[PDB]
Amino acid sequence: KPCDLPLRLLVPTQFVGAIIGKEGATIRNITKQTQSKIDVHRKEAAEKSITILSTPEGTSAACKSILEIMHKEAQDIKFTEEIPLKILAHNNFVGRLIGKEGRNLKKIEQDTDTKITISPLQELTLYNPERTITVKGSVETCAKAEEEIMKKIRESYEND
RNA sequence: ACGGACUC
Repeated sequence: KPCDLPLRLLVPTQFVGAIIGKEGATIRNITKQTQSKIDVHRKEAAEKSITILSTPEGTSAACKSILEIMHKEAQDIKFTEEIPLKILAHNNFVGRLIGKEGRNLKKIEQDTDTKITISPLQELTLYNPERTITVKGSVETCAKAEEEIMKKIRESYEND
C-alpha cells in the first residue's frame, strides 16, 4: 500500500523563502494539512530540489500548494517569466511514463492541457540518474499533470 | 538568505 518513492521537484532558489515562510510557518502548514514529509536542502542552475513523501493524494496536494505559493510570489515580485513545474525521476522509471511512441506522455498532455518534455538521456551523469520532466501550464493544469505523471512513475517503481 | 522539519 505505501510506495516508498517520493516526489522530487526542482524549483528556483528565489522562491524557496516563500515556500518555507517566516520561521517555517508556511511549510509547517503544508506538511500538517497534507500529512507529508517535505525536505528542502539548505545548500545545493539556481534551482533547489524538494522531496515530498506522502500518500499519492497528500503528495499532489503539497505539490499544488507549492505551485500556488510560487505563482503568488512571482506575481508579488513582478517576476514576469514562466515558472514550469519540474519533476525529477530516476531513469529506470520513465519508460512507462513516456510509453510506446510517446503515447502515454502525449495522452497526459492532452488530458491535462500541458506541454511536457523530458531531459535527454545523454545529459544524465554517472552519479545523477535523475531525468528532469518539465511541465508547462497553469498552476491548475501543472498540478493535474503531476498526478498523472507520478501515477506512471509509481507504476514502474512498483513493477519494473 | 521568509531554511522549517518525524526516528529507524
